[PDB]
Order: sequence, then C-alpha cells, then structure tokens
Amino acid sequence: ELTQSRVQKIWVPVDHRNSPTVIVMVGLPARGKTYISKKLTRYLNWIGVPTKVFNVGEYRREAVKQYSSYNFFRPDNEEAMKVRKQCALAALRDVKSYLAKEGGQIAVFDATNTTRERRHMILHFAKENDFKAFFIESVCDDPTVVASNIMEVKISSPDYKDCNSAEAMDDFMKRISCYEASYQPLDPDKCDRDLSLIKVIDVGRRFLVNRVQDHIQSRIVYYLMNIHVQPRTIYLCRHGENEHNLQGRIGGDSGLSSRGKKFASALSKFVEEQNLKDLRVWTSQLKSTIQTAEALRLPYEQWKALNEIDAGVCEELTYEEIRDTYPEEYALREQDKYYYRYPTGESYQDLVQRLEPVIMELERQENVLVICHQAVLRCLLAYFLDKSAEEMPYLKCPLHTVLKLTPVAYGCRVESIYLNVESVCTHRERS
Amino acid sequence: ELTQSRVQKIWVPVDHRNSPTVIVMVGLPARGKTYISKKLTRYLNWIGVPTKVFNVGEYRREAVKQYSSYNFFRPDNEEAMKVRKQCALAALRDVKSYLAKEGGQIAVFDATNTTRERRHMILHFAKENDFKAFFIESVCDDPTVVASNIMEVKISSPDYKDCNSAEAMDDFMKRISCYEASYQPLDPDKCDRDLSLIKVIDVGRRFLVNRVQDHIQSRIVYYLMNIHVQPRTIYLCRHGENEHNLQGRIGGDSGLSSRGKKFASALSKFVEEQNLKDLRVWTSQLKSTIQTAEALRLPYEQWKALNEIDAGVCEELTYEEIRDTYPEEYALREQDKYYYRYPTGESYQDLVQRLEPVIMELERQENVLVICHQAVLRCLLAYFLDKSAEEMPYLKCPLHTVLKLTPVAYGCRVESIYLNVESVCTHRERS
Ligand SMILES: Nc1ncnc2c1ncn2[C@@H]1O[C@H](COP(=O)(O)OP(=O)(O)CP(=O)(O)O)[C@@H](O)[C@H]1O
Ligand SMILES: Nc1ncnc2c1ncn2[C@@H]1O[C@H](COP(=O)(O)OP(=O)(O)CP(=O)(O)O)[C@@H](O)[C@H]1O
Ligand SMILES: O=P(O)(O)OC[C@H]1O[C@](O)(CO)[C@@H](O)[C@@H]1O
Ligand SMILES: O=P(O)(O)OC[C@H]1O[C@](O)(CO)[C@@H](O)[C@@H]1O
Ligand SMILES: O=P(O)(O)OC[C@H]1O[C@](O)(CO)[C@@H](O)[C@@H]1O
Ligand SMILES: O=P(O)(O)OC[C@H]1O[C@](O)(CO)[C@@H](O)[C@@H]1O
Ligand SMILES: [Mg+2]
Ligand SMILES: [Mg+2]
Repeated sequence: ELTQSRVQKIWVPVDHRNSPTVIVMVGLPARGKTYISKKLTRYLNWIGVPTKVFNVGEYRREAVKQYSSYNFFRPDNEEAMKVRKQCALAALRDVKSYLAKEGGQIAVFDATNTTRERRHMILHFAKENDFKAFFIESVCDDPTVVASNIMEVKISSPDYKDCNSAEAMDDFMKRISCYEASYQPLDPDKCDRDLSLIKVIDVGRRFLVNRVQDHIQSRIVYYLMNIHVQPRTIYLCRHGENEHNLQGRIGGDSGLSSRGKKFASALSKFVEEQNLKDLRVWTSQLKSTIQTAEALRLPYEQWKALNEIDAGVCEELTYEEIRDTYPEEYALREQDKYYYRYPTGESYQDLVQRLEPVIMELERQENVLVICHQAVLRCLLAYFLDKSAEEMPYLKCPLHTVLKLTPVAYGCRVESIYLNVESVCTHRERS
Repeated sequence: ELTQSRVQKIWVPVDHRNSPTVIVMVGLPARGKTYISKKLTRYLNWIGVPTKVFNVGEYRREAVKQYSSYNFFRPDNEEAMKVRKQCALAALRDVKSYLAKEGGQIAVFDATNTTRERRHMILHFAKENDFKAFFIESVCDDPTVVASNIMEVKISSPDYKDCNSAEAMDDFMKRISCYEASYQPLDPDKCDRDLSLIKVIDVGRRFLVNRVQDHIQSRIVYYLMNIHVQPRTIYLCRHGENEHNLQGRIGGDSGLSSRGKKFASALSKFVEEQNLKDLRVWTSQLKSTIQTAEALRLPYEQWKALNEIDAGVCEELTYEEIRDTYPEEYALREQDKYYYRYPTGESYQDLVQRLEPVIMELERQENVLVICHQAVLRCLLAYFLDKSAEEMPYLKCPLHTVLKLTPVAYGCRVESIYLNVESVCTHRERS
C-alpha cells in the first residue's frame, strides 16, 4: 500500500494514522587550500550533498577590523595567537551548528592546520560531536608555483587593499615563513597512520591516499585527482534553432531550421576565430545538436547524457497543450520546477545526476565545446557559476548564444557571445 | 543531412557517394596480481572497454608441460630464466596482436615484473608500438595475508595437482623467496618519477598514485580504491509478480499481484533465515520493487538507475502488440538484442552505462539485497559472472528467485534460490 508523490513522482508508504563529515584542509599558505575548498564545495552541493566552507581567514578578517602585516602571524605574537585560536574555535562552533543543527552534511574547515596540536584539537572536536574527519593536505615547494599563486589570489585580497605588488608580495612571503618552523606535514606512515586523508602533491602530480571511510570520501578523492589548473576554455551553447522551437513544442528530436543551420555556420566562424590549438566537441544524441556540430567540420563525440530533459508523456507537446491537457501537472511544475518530474519523465534533479559524468570529464579536459539543450545547459552552467537548485531551472540560456567560461581566481568567468542570428525565444519565467 | 541508424537509433552523416594501453602488474607472488587483473578486466569489458589479460604464468604452464617445484624459479636456473623470458616475450607478442591488430584497447600484463630491468624492457616495447604504460603494484608484507592468499588460490592451482597443503604451502613459500633478492619495488619519488602508476598497499589500506595520463587510467584508479576483499554477500532478485506480468505487458509501473505479495512475504522469511549482521536493501523507483522491499520491514534505498529498461513508444504494450504494431522494430530487436534501442527508449547498452554507479557502489558495500527488474538484473549478473554482451540480454533471471552471489577464489559463486511461489514466466529466447 503506497502512494505516488505528486511532484517528484516517488512512491512512499502511506501513513494514514549517515554521519556528517568535517573536511580538514592542511598546508602552508599559497597552496590552494581555499581554491580546493571552494571547488570541492561547489561540486558537492551540485550533486546534492549540502556542503559549506568555513574559512578561518574570514573569521579573522571579521574580528580584527582592518589588515596589519605579517607581524600578526608571528608565533611570538601572544595576542594574535589568542585571537587566531578564538577564530578557529568560533568556526568550529559554526561547524557544529551546520552539521548538527542546520542539515549540513560536509563542513570544510579551511585553514593551514599545519601543526599536529591543532589537528588533534579538531579530531577531538569531531570525536565528541560524532563527526567523521577527512584530511586534505596540499604540499608544493615549487617557488614558481607559490610565487604565481601569491600573484593570482593574494595581492588583490581585501587585506592588501592599500598595497602594491612589490610590497604585498613581500609581506606574504614573510607570512609564509611564519608557519614554516612549526609546520608538521601529515605522516600517513607513522603518526598519522590512522587518519583518513589525501595528500595532494605538486598540484596533483602525485597523491597519497590513506583509508577512505565511505563513498562520500571516495568521490571527493576521485574529484581531486581529476581537476587541474592548466588554462583552458569551455564553450557552451545549444543546438541551432529547430522545427519544434518554431512550433514551441518541447522535447522531440527535430532538425535545424533555415536559421538553425545559419547559426551552425556562424558557430564555425566563431570556433575558427578563436585560434585554439586543440578543441573537443561534444553533442547529445539528438539530431539538432549533431547537425550543428557537423557544420564545424571537426571530429565530435556524442553523449546520451547530454540529451535534453525527458518530458515524459508531454514530449512533442506545446506548453499551451500541456496547460490544457495536463493542467494539474502544469501547475505542479511551476510551483517546484527543480524537483518536479514529468510523468514517466525526468526532473532537473534527474539531469544533474545524469550529467555528473560530463562534469567530471570537463574537469579532466582542456578546451571543450559542448553543444546541448536548454535545461541541460542550465544544469552545467549552474555548476560552473555555482547557482542554487532554485535558480538553476530559470537561468537564461538563449538560442544562438555561446557562453565562454574561463578559469580565473577561485571560480569561472563567463562571457556571452550572440552569434548574430535570429531565432525564436524558448525562455519562460516563473508565473 | 543525417540519417538515423535503425538499430541503435543514432544519427550519422549520410555518405551517399585513443592510444591503447598496457597495464603492467608488479609485485611478489601471492599479492593479488592476478585477482586484480581479472577483476579489472571484468569491469572494463563490462563498461565497454575491450580488455584482455595476458598471464605470463599460463604461457609458462603451456611451454613446460607439467609442474616441477620452486627450483624452476631459481635465479641461478639459467635454462628456466631463458624459458621464462621467452614466455614474457611471447605474451608481449600476443599483446601487440591484441592492441594493434585485434581491436583491443587495454592489455593487462600479469606477471611479477619485480625488476627494473624487466620493466624497462616493457617500457621499450610500449614505446616502439605507440602504447601507453600504466603500472599497478601490490605491496603487502603481512604473513597472515600472504599465508591466506597462498591457501585461497595456490594450493589448488593446476601446478599442485599432485600435492597436499603441507608440501604445496612450502614449495610456494620457497618460490616467493626466489624473487625477493632481486625485487625492486616502484620508486615514484626517484627512479620511477616519470612512470604513471598506482601502488596498492596492504590490500587497499593505502595508495600512492603517480600522474594518471587519461580518463581510462583515471577510472581504473577509482575502481581499485573501491573494491575490497572482506567476505560479504550480494543477493539479487526481481520485484514480486505484478499486473503487467500477468497481462504480459512490458515496462509500465504496476503493482504486485496476490502472488507477488506472497513472494514478498517469502523474501522476508528468506532474509530473516540468512542471519546477516547487516544488510542494505536497494530498489528501483518503480512501485513493484518498493512494495516488495516494504515486506521486509528493513530500511531501503531507491535508485532511479535500477528502473527497468525504458521501452520507449512500446511501454505498456504486449510483445504481440509490438510484433503487430511495430513489426520492423520487433525484428530489429531480435537480430541485435543488446545494441537495439527502443524508439525514444533505451538498449541494453544504455542500461550498462546507467548501472555503472550501482556496480561501483556494490563493490564498496558489504551485504546488499537488490530488488530490481529482468533486463536490469541481467546487466548486473553479466558483470558478476562475466557474461559477454551477446549473452547478457538472454540470461535467465526468473521471477521469485534469489540469486546469491558470494566471493570465491578469483570470481563470484552463484546460488539460485526459488522462494517457492508461482508466477508467470517473462523469459523468452532468440527466435
Ligand atoms: N593543489 C594545488 N597546489 C598548489 N597551488 C594550487 C593547488 N590547487 C590550486 N592552486 C592555486 O592556488 C591558488 C589559490 O590559492 P588559495 O588562496 O586557495 O591558497 P591558500 O588557501 O593555501 C592560502 P592562505 O592559507 O594563505 O589563504 C590559485 O592560483 C590556484 O590555481
Ligand atoms: N591488493 C591485494 N593485496 C593482497 N592480496 C590481495 C589483493 N587483492 C587480492 N588479494 C588476494 O590475493 C589472492 C589472489 O592472489 P593472486 O593469485 O591474484 O596473486 P599473484 O598473482 O600475486 C601470485 P603469482 O605471481 O604467484 O601467480 C586472493 O586470495 C585475494 O583475495
Ligand atoms: O588556520 P590557521 O593555522 O589559524 O591560519 C589561519 C590564517 O591563514 C591565512 O589563510 C593566511 O595564510 C589567514 O587568512 C588565516 O587567518
Ligand atoms: O527548462 P524548461 O523551461 O522546462 O524548457 C524545457 C524544454 O526546452 C526545450 O529545449 C525547448 O526549447 C525542450 O526540448 C525542453 O523540454
Ligand atoms: O613475471 P615473471 O617475472 O616472468 O614471473 C612469472 C611467474 O610468476 C608466477 O605467477 C609465480 O609466482 C608464475 O605463474 C609465472 O610463470
Ligand atoms: O529483456 P527483455 O527480454 O526485452 O524483456 C524486457 C521486459 O521485461 C519486463 O521486466 C517484463 O517482464 C519489462 O518491464 C521489460 O520491458
Ligand atoms: Mg585561503
Ligand atoms: Mg598470478
């Protein structure tokens, strides 16, 4: 005796009457601890695992109004040490409220945590709140890398609002020397034999993994081994306009219109003028995306995971038709566009689970052109631009427009490029 | 201008007119090199990557008729060394024919390869045939583990056909001591800095990964970190009989019949008499599997990936109806049941890609009960019992029967258990 939920179409038994994890970042400054923290979090939240970053740096920038210099981080700075410890403890406080009282699942503790003492303290914290502890250490003693990092995300930090490169660059170098003496890296073969951890070496050149307590830690591990930092570009766009677009019909597998092909031709000119040494092209298995890719005269690959969302019994229909034929359904979708699943079809949530492999592969690749569909494109875009599940189903991803995503600082930079070719508009807001 | 293939329903441009990899196993005997090789291969072939194992041991057992003793593996055994080298070279010969002439993609070289010399030779081989080289080393100096391994897959080997445990166990111990002196493990921080490799330590307790050249090596890495060897059991069965089963209609989302529920009740008694400390239950999101799981009064989890194959425009239909309504389609499926994809639906190939995450999770778990559907069940079973894509769509997976899969030696042992409850028969051979 079960009843099927109206929105998610899930069968639940009629009533009629996974321990949370604390990810601990470890490493000297300018080692990508925050970079990793944010990206990790962006991913986890995307695939549905509620994650939040707790940057002890911000707690510090909060308590000590405006920034001083490296003197603040001197081991002999008795007062700063007091404040820094109170920052770490305040953050763990907020962590407890997240994992135990706010429904959070993973809490990333973003700090240097370069001493066994500090780590043992966190372990204790976890041990008493019934939380698992997974460590991620970033080791890299390459002056070129450290130097480059200092330039990319430090010299512009709010701490150096009143500094130039020459001085900021020096203050941070001294800042790093502060942690160096007492820095005790993880020792998975001795003192840290029992800790579950992954040590990222030379920006992913080598990894040392210890244990792994569950699938969640398993994924995280997989992810870090696939992301990289080499500069590259990811272009995203939909198929050229198609017959169904003109008729305003959803789903289906129609072919490009006269304009759609025109757009496909423009896309070719665009890719051409991008001057990319290499470029991979991915499409869905639906006709319209393939016809578009063909116009590029470049080898491409088809992914069934990139097919537009499945509209179920509403495929081939027009919104008007749905509104009339399946009124109640048309309403259930407008009130919960993300979780709503079409009868015998999918939901935006289903797309995310279906696209996970695509995202993981995009992180591994260099330059990639993905020609897909509206809903599918929103999903991917929501990942790169960190858009909540609430706004995902409404992001604007118009026809004939190329979204150029480039890596910058801690996230992704986006550039819209309309290839100057008319087409209908398939976008529709909440109502 | 494209045309859609009739079987796979894929759009291809009308005509009208990934370097192969050699996986190198490394390690002393009784370290699971062959275990890993077979499992790795079983998996890769399942997800579509043509892989083959080249056990240098078999080449040896082939050339030297019947087995001697550990004297054969003595470093001072000038003649044996000659034969052993000719075996390794003959196997690489067959590797070349596989990766370059037989359409193979991955070739697992199963040997001790415990010396830098031997390894350099293989590198050279790869370097000249344009093959990538990925190494997997298994290090474990635990006497209990080594001892146990010697018992589980050595003492019964065809080499010891005329030996008892007491003597076989001793001959293998001496055999191991032979390789020990010249054994040079991988050194990812010195001599082997440039080699792409994964070093499995203490049966997966710790890993040291170096590089990783592509996604294929990325997956392999992920897999090894998720499989384990602790004893556990995996039960597989379909939902209890349902309305559609009675009407002989495919797809749909109907509920259990009177018998189906009866079966669900029997399943409860079965699980109960299994005396399992723990047991996870997974179902699909279709009503029939959930109703069945409910009868167990155990917490279960729903997976959309476990939903029966999507019959497309044929859902809810009876084979008779399909045969009549979509004759041409009914024929295209009987001639190629694995690759055939239903209009707007899936193929067995699609199921495999859809089930990959399930398989990966089953490898991570201990005891798991999976209540699914016919086609879905075949897919999973094909993985555990290593059944080709040709036989997969025809494996017999009857209603009300529990397949009990247990780990043994290098593969999985299967036991069928009919819970003694009538039901229709949904199996149908090729015709
Ligand atoms: N595994 C890694 N090793 C080294 N650098 C990395 C890295 N992952 C990312 N980066 C680089 O690090 C920079 C971001 O550094 P981030 O600010 O996250 O360091 P940090 O958190 O270690 C310093 P701090 O404790 O001083 O705030 C970017 O330039 C990024 O490309
Ligand atoms: N990573 C690992 N470390 C140690 N033992 C493992 C292992 N993976 C599997 N095993 C165990 O090893 C046994 C299979 O060993 P296998 O025969 O594959 O070893 P081997 O190939 O190293 C020996 P040889 O070169 O003498 O043939 C099984 O008992 C299995 O459970
Ligand atoms: O985590 P710890 O050991 O308290 O060091 C924290 C400090 O590190 C920094 O990231 C500087 O490297 C600061 O923003 C932060 O206050
Ligand atoms: O995401 P939305 O607003 O529900 O629109 C989804 C529809 O958009 C389309 O791509 C048409 O523009 C259809 O294929 C799909 O069903
Ligand atoms: O790979 P190597 O160095 O030639 O050693 C191969 C030998 O190892 C064995 O697996 C025994 O440990 C034999 O079956 C095989 O002939
Ligand atoms: O694998 P086959 O032989 O095509 O049968 C598949 C059908 O079996 C069923 O499970 C019915 O027994 C249907 O849901 C499914 O479409
Ligand atoms: Mg930081
Ligand atoms: Mg072997």
